[PDB]
Amino acid sequence: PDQFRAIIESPEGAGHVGYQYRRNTGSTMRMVSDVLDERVSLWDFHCDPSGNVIQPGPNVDSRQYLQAAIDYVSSNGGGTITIPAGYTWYLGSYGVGGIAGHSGIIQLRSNVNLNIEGRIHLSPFFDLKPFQVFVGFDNGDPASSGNLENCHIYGHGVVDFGGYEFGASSQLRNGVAFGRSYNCSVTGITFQNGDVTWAITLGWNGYGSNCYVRKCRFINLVNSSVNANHSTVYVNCPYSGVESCYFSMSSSFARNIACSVALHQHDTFYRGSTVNGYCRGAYVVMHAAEAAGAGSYAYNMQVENNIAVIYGQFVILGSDVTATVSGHLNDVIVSGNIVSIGERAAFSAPFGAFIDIGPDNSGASNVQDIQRVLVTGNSFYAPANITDSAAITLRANLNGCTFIANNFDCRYMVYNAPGTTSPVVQNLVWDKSNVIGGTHANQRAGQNLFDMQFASVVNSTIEVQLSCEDLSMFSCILFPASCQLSYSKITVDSAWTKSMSNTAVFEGNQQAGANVYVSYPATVNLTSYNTQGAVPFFSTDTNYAWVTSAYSLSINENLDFSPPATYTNKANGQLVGVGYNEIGGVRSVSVRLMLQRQV
Amino acid sequence: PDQFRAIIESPEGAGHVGYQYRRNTGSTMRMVSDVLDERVSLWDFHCDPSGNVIQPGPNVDSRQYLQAAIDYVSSNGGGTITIPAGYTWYLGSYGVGGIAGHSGIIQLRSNVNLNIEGRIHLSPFFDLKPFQVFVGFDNGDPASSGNLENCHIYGHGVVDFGGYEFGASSQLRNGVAFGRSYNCSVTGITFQNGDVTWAITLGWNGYGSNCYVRKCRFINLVNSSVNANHSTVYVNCPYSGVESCYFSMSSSFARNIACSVALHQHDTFYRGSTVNGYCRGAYVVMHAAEAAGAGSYAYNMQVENNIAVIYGQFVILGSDVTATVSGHLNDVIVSGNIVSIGERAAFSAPFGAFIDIGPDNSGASNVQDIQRVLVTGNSFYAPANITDSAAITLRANLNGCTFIANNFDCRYMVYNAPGTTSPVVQNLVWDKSNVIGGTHANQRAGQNLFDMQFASVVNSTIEVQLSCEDLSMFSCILFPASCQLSYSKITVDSAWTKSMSNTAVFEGNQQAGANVYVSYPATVNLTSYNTQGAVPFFSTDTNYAWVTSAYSLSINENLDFSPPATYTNKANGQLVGVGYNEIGGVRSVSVRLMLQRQV
Amino acid sequence: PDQFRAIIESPEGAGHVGYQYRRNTGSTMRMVSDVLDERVSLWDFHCDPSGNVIQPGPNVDSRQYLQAAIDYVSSNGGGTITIPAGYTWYLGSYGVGGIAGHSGIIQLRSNVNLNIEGRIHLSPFFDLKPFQVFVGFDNGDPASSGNLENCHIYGHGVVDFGGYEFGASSQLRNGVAFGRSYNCSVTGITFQNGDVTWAITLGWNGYGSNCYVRKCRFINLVNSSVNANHSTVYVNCPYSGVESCYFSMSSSFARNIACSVALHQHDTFYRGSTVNGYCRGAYVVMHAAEAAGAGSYAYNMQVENNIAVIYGQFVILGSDVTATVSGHLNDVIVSGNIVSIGERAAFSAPFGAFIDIGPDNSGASNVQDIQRVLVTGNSFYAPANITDSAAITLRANLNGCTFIANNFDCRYMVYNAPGTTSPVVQNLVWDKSNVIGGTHANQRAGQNLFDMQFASVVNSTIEVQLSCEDLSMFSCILFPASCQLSYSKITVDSAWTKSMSNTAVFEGNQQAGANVYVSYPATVNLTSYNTQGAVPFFSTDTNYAWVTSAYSLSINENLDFSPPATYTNKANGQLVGVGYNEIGGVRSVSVRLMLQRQV
Ligand code: NA
Ligand code: NA
Ligand code: NA
Ligand code: NA
Ligand code: NA
Ligand code: NA
Repeated sequence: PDQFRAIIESPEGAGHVGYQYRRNTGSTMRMVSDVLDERVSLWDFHCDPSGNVIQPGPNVDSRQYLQAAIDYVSSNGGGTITIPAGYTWYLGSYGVGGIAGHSGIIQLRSNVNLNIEGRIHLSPFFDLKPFQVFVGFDNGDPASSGNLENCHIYGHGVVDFGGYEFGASSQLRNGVAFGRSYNCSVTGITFQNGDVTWAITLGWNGYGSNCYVRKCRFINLVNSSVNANHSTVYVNCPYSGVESCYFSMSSSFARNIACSVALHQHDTFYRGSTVNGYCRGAYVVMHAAEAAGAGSYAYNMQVENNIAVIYGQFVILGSDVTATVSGHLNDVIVSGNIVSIGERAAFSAPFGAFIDIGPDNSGASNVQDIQRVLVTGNSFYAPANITDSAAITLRANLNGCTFIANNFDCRYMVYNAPGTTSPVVQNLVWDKSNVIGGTHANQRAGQNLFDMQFASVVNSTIEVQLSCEDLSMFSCILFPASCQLSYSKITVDSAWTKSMSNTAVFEGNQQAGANVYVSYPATVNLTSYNTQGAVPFFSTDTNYAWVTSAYSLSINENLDFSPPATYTNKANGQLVGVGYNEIGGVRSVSVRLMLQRQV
Repeated sequence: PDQFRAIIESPEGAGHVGYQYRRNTGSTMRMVSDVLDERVSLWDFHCDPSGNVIQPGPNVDSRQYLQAAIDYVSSNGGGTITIPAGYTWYLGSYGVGGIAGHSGIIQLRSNVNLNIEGRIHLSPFFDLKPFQVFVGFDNGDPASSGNLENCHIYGHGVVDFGGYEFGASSQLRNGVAFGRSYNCSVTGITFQNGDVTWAITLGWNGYGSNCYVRKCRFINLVNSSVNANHSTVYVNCPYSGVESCYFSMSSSFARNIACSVALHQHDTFYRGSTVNGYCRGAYVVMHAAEAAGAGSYAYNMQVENNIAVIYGQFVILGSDVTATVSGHLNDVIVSGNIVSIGERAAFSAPFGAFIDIGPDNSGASNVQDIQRVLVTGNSFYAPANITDSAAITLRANLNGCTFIANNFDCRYMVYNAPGTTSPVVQNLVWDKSNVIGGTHANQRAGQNLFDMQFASVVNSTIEVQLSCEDLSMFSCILFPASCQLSYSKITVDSAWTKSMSNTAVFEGNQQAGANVYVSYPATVNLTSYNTQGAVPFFSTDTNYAWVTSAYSLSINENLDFSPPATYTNKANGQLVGVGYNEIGGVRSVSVRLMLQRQV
Repeated sequence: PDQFRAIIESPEGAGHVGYQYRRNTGSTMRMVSDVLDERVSLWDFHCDPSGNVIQPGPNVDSRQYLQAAIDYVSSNGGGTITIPAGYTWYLGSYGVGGIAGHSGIIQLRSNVNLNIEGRIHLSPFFDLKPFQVFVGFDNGDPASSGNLENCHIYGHGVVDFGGYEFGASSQLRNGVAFGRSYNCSVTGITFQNGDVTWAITLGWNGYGSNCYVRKCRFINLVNSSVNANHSTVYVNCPYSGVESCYFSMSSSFARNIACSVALHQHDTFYRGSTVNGYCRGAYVVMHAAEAAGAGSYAYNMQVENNIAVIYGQFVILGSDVTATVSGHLNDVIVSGNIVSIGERAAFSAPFGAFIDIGPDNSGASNVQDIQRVLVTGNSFYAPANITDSAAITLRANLNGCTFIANNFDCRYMVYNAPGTTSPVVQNLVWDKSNVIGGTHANQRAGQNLFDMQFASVVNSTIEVQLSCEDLSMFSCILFPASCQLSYSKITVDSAWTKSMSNTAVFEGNQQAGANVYVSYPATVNLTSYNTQGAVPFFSTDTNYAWVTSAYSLSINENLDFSPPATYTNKANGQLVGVGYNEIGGVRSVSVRLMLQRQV
């Protein structure tokens, strides 16, 4: 029984000490080691070859120990490994095997969860180098990778990227690359103090399902001019999403390169999150080059109930093609978001927009197939000095987008730069229930509120309603002569428009088209015949051959006569109405009319 | 001290080994067994009568062991039992006592939580039989059952129903029947691989409170033609709800029988979820037969921010009565949802709808009391071939429903089949801010976009606004002669309507009613008197005794004369206006007019 | 080796029993005590000075033991202390040191989380006294307090305030005072059975960040007439919020004093929650006295997707000033909420409102700077008897608020009491897409639906659209003569208005202003000249010098003549139009017209 003492102090000691839960006679007779075996931590693998525990710290590379933990638990069919609180665990080398191709540090495995309670930091070994901290691929070539299933990272802990800048723009950096990922998630974790490309990526070219980021924080993850691009969470598998997250950047470079979320496959969502200091809110794009796993269509895309202060564009819609695949984007909803462009000089960052219809990465504007988008019940505000702010910058072909019950307070409502791209536009619908704010009133000299710089516009509705005066603007809406316009409805409500010289402008007289339905205010000079009694008044100009009716928006300050209340036209392009001369005499008046065509 | 060795290897050994937390002198001097007693797992009860641990597996019935665990922890005032990861735990027999009446396997108890990390599977013993895996009732008769309080099921684990079909349609199958359930929840769990009636039910005929399903997954839970009906989560207690869940079906039968969520009591919600492959999204119904615990009214019902691909109806509203109780439904909000009918043949599944006002289970349409419903900021799409798709199928009495700022792209906006039910309709409001999509343009031969096949319509608003042409439709809106119409506003905007032969149709000339307020386009033939100068034009037809004013929607291609810009009527039903003959002569013209009555 | 037995039974025994995880030869050789040291509970500190464990209960004050636990774990860099299930832990004395100034019981520390699984109760020592159960300040003076970081309270447990009433109204009571709090949260916990001021407060006069309350329950937390005021969660730091919570009160006093949530700093939110029995839903206010930590502006404020039954006001907007600081409120969104005033007598609780623009605490109405607010896609209902119910009670200066696509069913749409405050109103926008319900129809004798009792109104839009008749109302909208009105648009749709004697009323003839744009129905008497043929009709009254056009809303029951379809005016204030006498004769008619000015 020296033997006994010896057994007890050995590593098998706890397997010799009996235990029965709460002294319950119906409970299993076990050994202490069995109960301790119900949980597992990094401390169970963070040892030297003699089995002595090693303390973590800035001069200890914890990577091989965490790997051994994950490998072992994997072997038993899964479990959760805790990364203990009250310690910082440094990683100091790359991983080996399948994740080496991805610059991987740690390889994730199916059914093995990590509960990160303490902090994981990157050591300076990784300064100026690429890295992907957690990698769910098992092969250098992702196309020959197996899947990562049922892997969850959660807890109150922290992944800190050590503040190192990128060494070259062509490098990639990631926190969690889940890979071909099914039922994987990240919950509760703070990712901070980096220059990276993404914090988390979900899926790989459409392969994956049911991947989620929830209640995480992403802080200061861009810090250098070297960083080519950033999207904090990249969602590349369907039935996946980001909710209730917090995203914050403080670097100037983030204002030009960083986006909070990229949704790239069907049935994906971005909800309930707060963003500050980023260039962009979310990309919603079907890339043909990423369509292998879930088809060529991004549909059922939701961006809802977010709060953002950004410097560029809130939501960016896109689709593109490759030699063998064509991407399509449809069935999108953007709702309940409250968004503002932060304080900045005009033109000092990418052009401010709530919605951008962007060209593809090669700058092409004639590849897109975006339709059935609903933008509703959102608020948007840009400070008065930011010339480059729009409800929508429509810079590439659009096959449909519907706006209802939004409140836009920025420089333009609809915009595209002239002499850039000439988008083909179908089914753009701007309902009268969109409220146009007044922050930019008096700033619009030389500018058109809806600046329709497109190749063509068809099956579209623009119902302009102002809610305060802005007599600085050139017009409420303007179509250049190069824009064709057909089968559309364009109206300008008269409220706050009485002193405007131009309300709607059709530089190619496009409002005359057979299936164009318009109404807008204009000032018209009329002259009557001399006849006492019922008497016609006629416009002095002959520009009104397209008008179906017109009615007065002016009071009559005369006693001895009245001009017609309503007008029709004549073949020569004059307006004509019947007024009344109590006393005879040729009359001459200037009257503000509502001009109507087919409405 | 042989005695000592003996004690140590006994089940009481760990109660003899001292422990003090982190060697802290101010900490409690305890024994190892005390610390191990702070947690509990199934392994502590999964033993034979000699106390030897039994390994789970396909030929071990784990049921009695889990029951013993729950019973014991219950006895101590609660706790959380872990079901360990890396194992599959099979259930192989029914439970006994109070849950036998409910085909129960395991009986839940108050304050005893289950942390399901591994997998629970059903053994073939249950093939072709009913079952309810977890049951919170303590009595065969639910009316004499006590309550289940503070019971939470959570973790990353799985409940797998083993793929067995129902044996007969009259059978029921459930995952979690919480019973008369207060402060109970299911979080994180995957329910899969079944033919069941429900995965989870919350409450019992209104008794319960604060029950929630969050972040769960429900996959492939209908698989046979035998299954009579399915609702994945049935919410039958108030102050309860489903959020951020995922629901997926792949069976053809699911497309005809399955609904994701049923909300059956007040202050219930269904939010932030994704649905694919189901017939229906949510039932929102006050059943009089289920009104004992929380009253006869379902109010404060929320369906928001969901994503769905379904084959039948997205939200189904209802209420019914019994001999002693009348159910009422009011104060409902349906918002922010993006929903589509999946690819399918017309008529191949239940009639496609965003909203359905359904008859009761016996098919009665004259019992319902549904009002104060708001449907707003939703998107809906059905593929062009699906004739059987509507924004709303109004098949039973309706006391109110309001639509604002939605985007509906399907075959019908408002529909009910003729010669079926004749609903009595009050307070149906279709605001002008609803955008009508164009996917079904050219498919509407013989059909009315708003097909008002009701007994009567009162206090209703239908403001039709098209956003593209569809000249295939018979009319935009049609009331048959059997539909009474009063104290209502019906308008058709002229945009895209110029070539339509019929815009609004009142087969019983209902637009003449004293408190009917209408406007719509029509083509009218007029003839003038020969008089030079101001001259009247009169309609050749006498169908316009109800018109209060009309105005031109046509240009005047003549020089020598103009027709009136505006018209009123005369007792004989002619229109009359004053135009102008520059030169005398009887004129005859066909003009497109906006007809107005009291607007 | 008596020595060995002795060591083993000592507190260091477990540090002598070897363990190696799952017998894995590559795992660390540790001792049992090392694995037990990975977790910590209250039981590790709940002992007498001899180290004997003390059982909790009503006659044990657990406070010093919990404090020792938190202090010790703090010393190691953090961790999570469990408060065990199956026990109730009573607190019975105040804490000492820095939290004594705040009436603190327990002092929270950074990185130390509490997992509350059992119940924490207050002992009667605290009856009639102030208390703040958990306090994150480390100093009596909060301005000299350090921060509380990374502190999370979570679990399925309960904080029960023991039902004690306040002893005096000047006392404060709190559950969790996080203090200057950064990355702190409360999840899953039930707070119940009290008379307190707040359950949880986040931040201190703007200092803090990333504080959240989620999935908590707050039940019956006001119970006496002594309680001065209550806000269940007070959010006083930015980037912070409340989601998916449940709030319930049953006391009469709660209906007059209690609010569920107070949002007091920028980038804060209140979402997805259910409220019942409270006076108020949420305060959204920038208090100048609380602007030290995060600036003078509350912006990015979100209240969305809540469900509420309240007795007073749902959302209350405010801002105020101090001698050195001016508070501002802007960029607010209120969306998707479904709210009702519970059953109560008129005037029996604070005035019912969806939105209230409230004066400051000293009652001043001329300090506020509230603008860029969007209220959209909400539902509101008050029972027909509650005279004191409004969509918005506008009781203090307003610099902007926009309403779109809401459904309001209550007594008033816009209200302020006369002869109280005279608010200055700018940029109030009431879009036509707001649906006005009919519950209060026939109850509005002597009342104006939009009762514009303000000093002035500018840059505002009120588009009234009824959806049923209410001939009991005095008018749809009324401006008293003391209200100036300019640069505004005020319209009343004619639907359901044909029998109204007054539609819009301008008691000071304000609709004549140069930049006022109006339209509304009126009945007008006209008389014609005797001339056969085209013939003028003139109004008998001369009140129409402001009218720019008018058109008929009446049918013509005559054969021998027709009145004009449209009218203009003359300098003397008569209307004039040209009709037609088939046969000559002076005509005299009463016609319902739409009067238009500049629209
Ligand atoms: Na759309
Ligand atoms: Na062109
Ligand atoms: Na309604
Ligand atoms: Na009928
Ligand atoms: Na606004
Ligand atoms: Na005044």
